[PDB]
Amino acid sequence: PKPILYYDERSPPVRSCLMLIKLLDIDVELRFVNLFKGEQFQKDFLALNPQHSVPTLVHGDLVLTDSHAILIHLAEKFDEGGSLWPQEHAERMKVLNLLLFECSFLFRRDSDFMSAIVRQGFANVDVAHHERKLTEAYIIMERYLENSDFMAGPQLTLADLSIVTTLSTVNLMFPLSQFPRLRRWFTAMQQLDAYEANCSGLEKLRQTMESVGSFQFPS
Amino acid sequence: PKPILYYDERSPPVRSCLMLIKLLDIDVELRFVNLFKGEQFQKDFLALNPQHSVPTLVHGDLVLTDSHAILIHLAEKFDEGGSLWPQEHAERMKVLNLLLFECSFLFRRDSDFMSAIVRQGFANVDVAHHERKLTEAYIIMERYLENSDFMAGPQLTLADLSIVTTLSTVNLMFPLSQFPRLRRWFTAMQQLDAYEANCSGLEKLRQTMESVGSFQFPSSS
Ligand SMILES: N[C@@H](CCC(=O)N[C@@H](CS)C(=O)NCC(=O)O)C(=O)O
Ligand SMILES: N[C@@H](CCC(=O)N[C@@H](CS)C(=O)NCC(=O)O)C(=O)O
Ligand SMILES: Nc1ccc(N2CCc3sccc3C2)nc1
Ligand SMILES: Nc1ccc(N2CCc3sccc3C2)nc1
Ligand SMILES: Nc1ccc(N2CCc3sccc3C2)nc1
Ligand SMILES: Nc1ccc(N2CCc3sccc3C2)nc1
Repeated sequence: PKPILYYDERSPPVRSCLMLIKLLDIDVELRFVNLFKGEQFQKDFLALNPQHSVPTLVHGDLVLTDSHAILIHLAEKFDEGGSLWPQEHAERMKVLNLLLFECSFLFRRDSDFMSAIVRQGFANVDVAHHERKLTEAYIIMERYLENSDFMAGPQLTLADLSIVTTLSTVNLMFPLSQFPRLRRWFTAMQQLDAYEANCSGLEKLRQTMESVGSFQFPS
Repeated sequence: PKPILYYDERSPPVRSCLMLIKLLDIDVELRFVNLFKGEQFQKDFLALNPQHSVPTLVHGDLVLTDSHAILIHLAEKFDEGGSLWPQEHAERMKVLNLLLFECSFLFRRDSDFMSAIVRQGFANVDVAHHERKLTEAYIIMERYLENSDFMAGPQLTLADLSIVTTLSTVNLMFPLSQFPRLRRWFTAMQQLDAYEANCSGLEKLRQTMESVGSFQFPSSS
């Protein structure tokens, strides 16, 4: 049967999957899991995904509990022969490598910063520390873009979808003034029709964060 | 052109790659990058890998900067038809899913703990907090083993290699006794000839941590 996506659009990895789904016009059933109400700890979802995280994809008997696996799976099933998840091995490995950068480096550091806001209160966060950690991510991405026009090569791939949602989230706080290649790439991503899938969730994330913490991100 | 692996065996993800290299008898040129001396910030390596992390693999013009990419690449190049990185799509996705669990959950939480020891000092670390976080990973892995002998199924896969190295590192601090499936899995992993590639580096990590932090892990003799 058709894929089922457990989601909360405020989640950047969720938005990456939403962008792919829109890009490929994949017919998917959406099941909302409200992270703010802690619905990821509901007995049935916990049983389904012990990591209590979104996105989660159920496709037949297959249960995927990580956005990067979901991106790759959906690409291989609904974009067979496509260039998003390249056929050529070396090209595919480059995309995979960036997907892991997003998971291990960019998202980890953005998560550290955003969780700190929630836990400590906006005014009490060591912003200088997190500015350093996240600017380091900006620097790395700028380096990757000095070689290729997109993150993992000359064409749009799954890596760009994964990275742009988290990047847009980091950019709620930290400006991209000093990173021209990154800004050019980000602007190009925003021109994509699929980028609309990132829009609603990013603003709902901003709304929820700002309401909970009684603060405002810099304009 | 043979693959080149930049490594420090104290690194758990490095050890996962070392294990795979031994399992598949891959001819690789090892290049030691001493993390304790901050050699990952040397100009040439930093230029190669702006993440300044090991393992890093150079294979022709391909530069891989994450152990999970390295594992998959080496399996696809040197173990086509093998069970480590299954051909069947559903099985392959299951392995991939578990590799990402290692990266996003298990290693992240072990990293948080071990880095805290170095940055705060062993005596000052909120051990109760990290014990909760890492016990959660134990529980999850126990669940994954409910229906199979190995992490992603009945056969040893890349997922087992990635997970066991970090697992053994967590086990330096937190015991596995109360997790029957996980304990028997770990014991079985230790029986593999390839597990030797985890032994040397694991002990070196223990020795370095204990020397730097002036402490002893509870598992130490
Ligand atoms: N590496 C995972 C990260 C998943 C993740 O952290 N999801 C967050 C939303 S941004 C979540 O579900 N948090 C709920 C929780 O951890 O309890 C992926 O890419 O899917
Ligand atoms: N997700 C990465 C993690 C790599 C990693 O964190 N390596 C550590 C060794 S355990 C490192 O090189 N640290 C050096 C640094 O960050 O400066 C992978 O699986 O390869
Ligand atoms: N990773 C992640 C992303 C989003 C969320 N949300 C939306 C914003 C907030 S502020 C307090 C709780 C929540 C639930 N949680 C975790
Ligand atoms: N308890 C708790 C509640 C929310 C969070 N967040 C805030 C929103 C985002 S955006 C990317 C990561 C996160 C993590 N962390 C921990
Ligand atoms: N991830 C990671 C793994 C190992 C290392 N090492 C070996 C142990 C220690 S204790 C202080 C520095 C180092 C260098 N660093 C970072
Ligand atoms: N500055 C610094 C030096 C070492 C570390 N470590 C210690 C060894 C290990 S084993 C898994 C993760 C880590 C991280 N972190 C930060």
